[PDB]
Amino acid sequence: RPIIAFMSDLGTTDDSVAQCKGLMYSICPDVTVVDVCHSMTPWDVEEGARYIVDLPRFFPEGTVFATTTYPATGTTTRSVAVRIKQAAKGGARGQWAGSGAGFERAEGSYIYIAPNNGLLTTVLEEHGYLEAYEVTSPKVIPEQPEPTFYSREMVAIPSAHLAAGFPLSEVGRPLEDHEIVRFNRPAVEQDGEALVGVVSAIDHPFGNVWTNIHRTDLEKAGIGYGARLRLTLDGVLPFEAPLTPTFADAGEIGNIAIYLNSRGYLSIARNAASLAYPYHLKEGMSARVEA
Amino acid sequence: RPIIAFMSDLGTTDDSVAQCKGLMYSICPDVTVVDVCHSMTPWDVEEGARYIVDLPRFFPEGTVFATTTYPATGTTTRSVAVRIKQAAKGGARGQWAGSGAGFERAEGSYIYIAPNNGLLTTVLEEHGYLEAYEVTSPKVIPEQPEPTFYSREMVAIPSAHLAAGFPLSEVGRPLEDHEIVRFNRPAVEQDGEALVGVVSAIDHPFGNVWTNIHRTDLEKAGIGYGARLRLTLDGVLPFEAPLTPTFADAGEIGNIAIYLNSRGYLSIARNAASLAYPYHLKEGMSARVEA
Amino acid sequence: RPIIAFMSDLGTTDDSVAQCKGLMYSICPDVTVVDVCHSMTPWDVEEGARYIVDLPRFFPEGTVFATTTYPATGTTTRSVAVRIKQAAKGGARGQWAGSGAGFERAEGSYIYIAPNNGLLTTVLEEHGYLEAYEVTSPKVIPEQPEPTFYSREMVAIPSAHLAAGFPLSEVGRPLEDHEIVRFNRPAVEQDGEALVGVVSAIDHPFGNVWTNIHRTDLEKAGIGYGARLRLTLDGVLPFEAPLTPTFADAGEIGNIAIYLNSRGYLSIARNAASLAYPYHLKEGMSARVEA
Amino acid sequence: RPIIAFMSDLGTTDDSVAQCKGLMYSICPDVTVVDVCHSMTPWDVEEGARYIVDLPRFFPEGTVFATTTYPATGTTTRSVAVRIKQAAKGGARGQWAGSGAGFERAEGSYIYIAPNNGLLTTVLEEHGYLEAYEVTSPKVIPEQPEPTFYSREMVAIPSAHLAAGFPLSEVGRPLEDHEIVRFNRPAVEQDGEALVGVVSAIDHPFGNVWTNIHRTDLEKAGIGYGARLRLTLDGVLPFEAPLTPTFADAGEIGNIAIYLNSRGYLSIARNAASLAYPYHLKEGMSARVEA
Amino acid sequence: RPIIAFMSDLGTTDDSVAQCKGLMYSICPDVTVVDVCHSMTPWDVEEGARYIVDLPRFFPEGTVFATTTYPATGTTTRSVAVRIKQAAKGGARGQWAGSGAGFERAEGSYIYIAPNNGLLTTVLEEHGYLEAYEVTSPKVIPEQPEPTFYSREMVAIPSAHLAAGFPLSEVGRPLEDHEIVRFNRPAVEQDGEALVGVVSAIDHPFGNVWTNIHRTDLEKAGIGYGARLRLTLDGVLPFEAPLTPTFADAGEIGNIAIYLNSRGYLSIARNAASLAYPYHLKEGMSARVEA
Amino acid sequence: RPIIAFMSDLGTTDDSVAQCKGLMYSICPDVTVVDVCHSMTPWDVEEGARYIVDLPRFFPEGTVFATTTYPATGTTTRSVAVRIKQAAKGGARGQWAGSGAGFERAEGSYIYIAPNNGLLTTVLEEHGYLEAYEVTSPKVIPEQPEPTFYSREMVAIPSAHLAAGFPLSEVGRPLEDHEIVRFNRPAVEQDGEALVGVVSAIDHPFGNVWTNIHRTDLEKAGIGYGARLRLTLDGVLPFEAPLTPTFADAGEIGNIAIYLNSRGYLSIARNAASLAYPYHLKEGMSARVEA
Ligand SMILES: C[S@@+](CC[C@H](N)C(=O)[O-])C[C@H]1O[C@@H](n2cnc3c(N)ncnc32)[C@H](O)[C@@H]1O
Ligand SMILES: C[S@@+](CC[C@H](N)C(=O)[O-])C[C@H]1O[C@@H](n2cnc3c(N)ncnc32)[C@H](O)[C@@H]1O
Ligand SMILES: C[S@@+](CC[C@H](N)C(=O)[O-])C[C@H]1O[C@@H](n2cnc3c(N)ncnc32)[C@H](O)[C@@H]1O
Ligand SMILES: C[S@@+](CC[C@H](N)C(=O)[O-])C[C@H]1O[C@@H](n2cnc3c(N)ncnc32)[C@H](O)[C@@H]1O
Ligand SMILES: C[S@@+](CC[C@H](N)C(=O)[O-])C[C@H]1O[C@@H](n2cnc3c(N)ncnc32)[C@H](O)[C@@H]1O
Ligand SMILES: C[S@@+](CC[C@H](N)C(=O)[O-])C[C@H]1O[C@@H](n2cnc3c(N)ncnc32)[C@H](O)[C@@H]1O
Repeated sequence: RPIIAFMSDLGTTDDSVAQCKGLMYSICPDVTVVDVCHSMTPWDVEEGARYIVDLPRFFPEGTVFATTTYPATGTTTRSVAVRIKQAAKGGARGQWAGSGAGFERAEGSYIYIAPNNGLLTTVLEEHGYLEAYEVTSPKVIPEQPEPTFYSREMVAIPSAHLAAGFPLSEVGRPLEDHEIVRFNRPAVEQDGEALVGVVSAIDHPFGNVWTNIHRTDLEKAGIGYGARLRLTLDGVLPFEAPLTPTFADAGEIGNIAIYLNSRGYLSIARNAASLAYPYHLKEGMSARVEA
Repeated sequence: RPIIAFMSDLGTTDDSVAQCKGLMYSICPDVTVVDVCHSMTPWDVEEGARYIVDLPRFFPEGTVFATTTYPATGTTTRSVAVRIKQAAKGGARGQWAGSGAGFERAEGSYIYIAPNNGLLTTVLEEHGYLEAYEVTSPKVIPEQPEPTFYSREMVAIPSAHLAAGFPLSEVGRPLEDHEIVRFNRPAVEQDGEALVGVVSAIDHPFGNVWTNIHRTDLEKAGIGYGARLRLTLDGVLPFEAPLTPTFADAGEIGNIAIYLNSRGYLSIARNAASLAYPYHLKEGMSARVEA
Repeated sequence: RPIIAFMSDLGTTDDSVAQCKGLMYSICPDVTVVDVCHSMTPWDVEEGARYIVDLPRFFPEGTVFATTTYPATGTTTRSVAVRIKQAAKGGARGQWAGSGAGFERAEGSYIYIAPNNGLLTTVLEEHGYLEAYEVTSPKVIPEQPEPTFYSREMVAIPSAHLAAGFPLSEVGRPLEDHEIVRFNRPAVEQDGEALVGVVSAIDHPFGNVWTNIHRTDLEKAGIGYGARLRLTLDGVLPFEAPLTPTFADAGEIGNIAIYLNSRGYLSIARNAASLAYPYHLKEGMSARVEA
Repeated sequence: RPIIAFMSDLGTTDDSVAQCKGLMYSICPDVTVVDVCHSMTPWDVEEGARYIVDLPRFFPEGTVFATTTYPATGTTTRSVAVRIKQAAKGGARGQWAGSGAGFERAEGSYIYIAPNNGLLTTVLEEHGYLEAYEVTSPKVIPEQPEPTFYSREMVAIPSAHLAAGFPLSEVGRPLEDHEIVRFNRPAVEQDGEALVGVVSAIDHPFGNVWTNIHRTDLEKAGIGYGARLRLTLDGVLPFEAPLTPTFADAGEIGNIAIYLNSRGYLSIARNAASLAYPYHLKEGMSARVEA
Repeated sequence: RPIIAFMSDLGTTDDSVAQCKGLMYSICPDVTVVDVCHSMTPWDVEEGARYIVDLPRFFPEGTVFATTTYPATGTTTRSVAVRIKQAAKGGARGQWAGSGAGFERAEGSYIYIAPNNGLLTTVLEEHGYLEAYEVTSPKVIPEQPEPTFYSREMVAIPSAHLAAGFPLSEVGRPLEDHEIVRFNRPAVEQDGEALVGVVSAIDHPFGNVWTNIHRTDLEKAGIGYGARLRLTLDGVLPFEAPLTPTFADAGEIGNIAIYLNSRGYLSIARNAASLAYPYHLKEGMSARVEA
Repeated sequence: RPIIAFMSDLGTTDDSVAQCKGLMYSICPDVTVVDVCHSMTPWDVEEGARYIVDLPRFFPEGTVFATTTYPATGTTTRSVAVRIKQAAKGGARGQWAGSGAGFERAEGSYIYIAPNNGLLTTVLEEHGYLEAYEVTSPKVIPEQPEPTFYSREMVAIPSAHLAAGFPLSEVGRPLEDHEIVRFNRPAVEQDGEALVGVVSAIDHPFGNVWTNIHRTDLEKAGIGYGARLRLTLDGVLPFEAPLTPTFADAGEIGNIAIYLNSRGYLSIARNAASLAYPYHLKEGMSARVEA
């Protein structure tokens, strides 16, 4: 019962995703295609990365992740197919997902296929990888690929061959590590006893504010739940709350909560109200946290 | 072939829904997950209720409805799982759905799982229930549930266990009726021989206007198809038309139709034009009908 | 493994599409329902037609295409169900889709079911058809159809019966060709050797600009992939570039590309940037191209 | 433009071949079907082998060879489909076919599909193969195959699916070499400094006599063009002549030529007269050559 | 991609068939001409019938069958063109042809054109017809037809006009049923519990013996696979075998097999040896079958 | 849509013709290859000539006629390629072929390519020619031709290049008329006013008898369609009948018809019965006709 989990920049307003799906069922008749999202900002490989890096622990072993924003579509660039190493625990704690004690996932159990444009930068950093190949064989891509639709030609199509059991190492030649394109991720800076980062995302549809300050950064300023914090956004908004597990800990509806989001990152919100929307807070604003 | 029908407030802009689906396929490998919608206004339990109350008659017997907006995520609250009694006829006329005379559905054939925050208020009113349980067993929820994602931890995951055949009565202790939270439904008032309600929803993407005035409220006033109505909105924007089965009965395109929608409620529209959008008509506006 | 590909104007904000899906699973339990889109402008049959005309070559043989915008819902009109002839090659070049040399599809392999309102106009022009029938049998539609929901009653429900093996010729009487409603496609006209048409679509989410000028319009205008073009939009905005296969051929991020999109038509974009959104370009604006 | 080249034992006296072709055009609408021959002695796998071993170098790359005599039709046996390795030079000299220096053919460019009964023995010996699969998938053969017509059910039909782009590896499980049936090729023996073979074929319609003594058997005896040979047949009818390139080198019409045929093998004829017919010479007769 | 499937009595030894083909390509440049056979006994309309009655299910809808033996060539007789009703299932079981569950063929989807000499007797009996016309219009036949070649003038030529889309009903006037010439087919006689018929054909090139006793005649003496039968040929040869699906069921090579042939008729053969040839068995000999 | 019409002495019993076809498709991928016949008596150039002389008026303009019996294969001889002048009317009367008044063909529209051995003798006599060239260029034949297969090397291969647009004048040097080998046609001679010729062919499969006496030989012998004739064959067998247009004019099945065949020549047959086969009549027997 193979699964392809599909994340693209193709949108939800025309038949582009359906074209790709049609081809997935043609190649792998017993497949289940799970939509991740198709709503990302086109060409923002850093946003795309965010929607896919946390996926593996939630899916059955053998799942293929077909992930693509493809601004170099039509050129002589070719996709990269990689078998990751660690499925990786996640969340505010760092645990397996599922009921009971969670579903432990074996190593070497998921494949990602993507343009070689840095989309997989965070996947490779947080999971590692065992093997990586250029996608070139005409067994798994078109001999005459549509120039403006490499997300279909070079990702959707070969993803389905992989789901159907095409050997990974036969899609094309092995890639050396330096041949895999990466974007740089800005580090969280130690700064006195303060940690200095950015708003990484506005968490839609709620308007929560997510930062790039990870639980591990907090876990060696020595900051746990209960700590009284000052989280300054945009240089000029010094929010103050204790770090709490969840929104309702702030008390009355509308009160500020500082918490660790489900991806493991320091976040700020209001309790059952929107923080970001009324005040137009945005990705890219500064975020400093301290006692 | 189990089905879970999934309605949430998680949105369509990141991987949130997909994480849920991954676990659903993990737990119940044979399952089909049907998206109801994920676009509801967060925390608006009355809106969520409208998207789920009409579902049972459409679905195969044995379908599990996983329905969630979870503003109390991370607190000691626990989800409720209920087996409904009557699948219930619906529509403007009150009938079974499907081809021929429709598909009559047996009693006791659908389970809802939701936060215990009133989301199921109208489901329980219109369908009844046979049994209800608190969802607490670590066989069906996580031992260490993610504080900010109870929509996954306490709804998606246990829904998949129920679809996989986990006995409903084993999810946790039985609930007494007074322990299941309800919201108050605004009452249609009689004011002279006029009926006074509210705009319950704008029917996107068309811009039709739905009220909370039911066909039963109309048949108790002796108002049937053919009747000349004055229907007044927001307390100034008035309208006049006979009650007709459908939009085309208003004649020329753009003309006003007053009709019964597919959920059984008095509604107003323009024939193949939008009523609500040009005039910025809105849910919450007063709606008064006089004959 | 029956598939129904489903394109509607029902939106993504309530349970409308899920009601249809529920019944599709009720009638055809082993079906896969693939969403095309549900976001088209309500009642815009020409837009709807664009989202379905290119589908067949991407899908497995036997796929049913359930395609609906139904402004005449609740009237005496009845749907049309047709088995197309040619699956038809497509793309900027004209090819079968898939890996290798692509996947050929046998003739007569796909059925469309649609309101008889012209929605299938371009499907029948591009693919031809082998048989057509009015959809009237109570074996495949309700005896008492819901007046405002013919997209469910007269499209979704009968599509599921067809997917399940119900004989196409038993749905109702055969329709003559003149009884199948058609829309008039706006023709690409002449002044000098400059082609004058329209913007047929903004290609979301990228903001690329699609015209109704086909590859064939360009050949024997003597415009080939080398040609330096002046393209005026809305009778005001002029652009200049050679015709190229893809976006990156423009050079730097932001540069103008005039190209043939993946559906076979002359289009214009910026390279990994949005052309339409910053200039507020729209469907239905005039488009003029000259060497 | 896919080609299937079709060799069978179905004859030319009824509609058998045509039924096969009808299905081939049905499945692969763009296909060209080329008849090799349908006149072979039924069930004679060694004869069929001779009509197909020399074909690849003549055909465009990507050609599918559908080759069948099927005495085990209706049993549990299943056809084999193999992609050959080397297209292989041929003729009296050993060269590529075609104008100029010939058309060199890339490796891995031809598929044979046949009963697994030894028919492909010489194809595999002379060309090698890259992969071989059992043909079992109901995507490419009938669910209820006609018991007496496996030449259509298990060869013609799947050949058309391969020409239409169905992935070879999806026809069924891979075969190990020992699972592909072979016949034993009769060995050319050395008897003194004479070579002892057999008449392998009468070359109709001319009545030339072909032996199984190869040019490589001759060059290993230091026998080249110009050599005076005694070639003895059926163990009594002897002949004497030099080895020459062609028939006209025997001088007057009716004179004996000893030559290398276009398949690379020692042969004997009369110059523009028949050798075999007047004397009723036959395949299976002994053939001994002394220099 | 129109197809003409061509069956004649013109032979394979001169340019007669090529003349007709040349004219087919002249009239319908995109046509594919599929040879059925050209080897029938001249003027034996009953043999001709046998080569064409089984064709439709194997070919794409819209195929034109050009079928002719024309002993009345040069007279004032004119051909008949008919659109058949049922494509009809066939074979030992009675099923659609092709991979999977077969290709279902729509009604009214094939045209036959023939001399009105009884050639179409079995086509009309087993398929039925919707409309029939005399072929007279000089749009589709020569004004001055070659007297000795009506197979070209009155069949080949108009067949190509029909393939190219000439309206069937415009070739000439409608024919009443009684105006269509039929030969009589001898019935299978019930006779005790024995069924009494004839050898209808020797199945070349194998020498299998085909009778006119159909699966339906067996299917109400109550005779299925496994029944121990006595099949007496020529009054004096009481063969005995169980009815089996195929030849190899008889066991050792040479053993007698009684089976249902691919056309649906009771047949007798030897397993991978010829029955008819060594003993000179012939069409027209008696055939009786019983328990 | 290039066509090659292919007449050889290669037979229908091995892969010889398919080797030629493979290369024709290799060189001219969009070609249609039409078989004329491959069954002529090997090396009988006069028989070969009969099968090709009447072809041009039946085929689309631009058709290449590849026509070969090559007993001088492997010698220094080279083929001749000629563009004929007149397409030429034919038949018992002398007309253009096709529906209506027939299809006129422009002058200079067809090329024949043949061994320079007299095979084209009657083609050049009946049609004339505009240009002729020796076929020597390595652009169109092999540099190292297979000695025993010049029908492939020097006819099939160059025919495909000509079909593809290769300029006829670039195949080799122009040939003067005297360098084109001719055979001597046996002349219809005189004793009294009785015409004395030969049986030119047995018209298989019917067993009709063709003489070398043309319609023109008969006119100004004063023999018209009323004339009562005595025709003696082989100097022994006498027959009597009037000259009629067709076989059925003889009356009862079996009666004698003397007529003009579809190629323009005096012939004799039985009405829907074989004249030649029962009496063992053959090509080359004497034929004598008198009023
Ligand atoms: C935040 S979401 C999980 C999806 C989120 N995008 C993530 O990745 O973690 C889970 C539940 O949290 C509740 N929630 C989200 N933001 C909230 C807030 N600010 N206050 C109260 N509850 C909130 C929502 O009702 C939703 O059902
Ligand atoms: C009303 S929608 C059904 C979904 C709707 N949200 C409901 O729950 O009843 C079904 C068909 O109604 C047609 N429709 C909706 N609003 C209309 C209007 N104002 N005029 C004409 N047709 C309308 C649409 O084209 C749609 O395909
Ligand atoms: C154009 S989309 C195909 C869907 C599109 N609606 C169509 O029908 O062709 C495929 C890839 O093209 C890339 N793309 C789209 N527009 C682009 C542009 N203007 N510049 C560079 N890349 C673009 C996107 O990143 C996407 O993954
Ligand atoms: C009998 S044929 C099908 C054509 C036949 N004329 C018909 O219409 O059914 C299919 C395969 O059957 C095999 N076959 C035919 N006669 C056979 C026999 N007597 N024993 C074993 N196999 C036989 C042949 O090898 C041929 O490839
Ligand atoms: C030998 S055939 C090629 C086909 C043959 N079956 C083969 O596979 O090599 C090619 C030309 O050879 C010529 N040929 C064949 N046998 C000949 C013979 N014994 N003497 C002279 N010419 C011959 C024929 O006229 C024919 O056109
Ligand atoms: C004579 S054939 C044309 C081919 C022939 N080889 C020629 O070149 O004219 C056309 C039709 O004539 C009919 N025919 C041929 N010989 C006949 C005969 N002796 N009596 C009656 N009909 C005949 C056949 O049934 C055939 O369909």
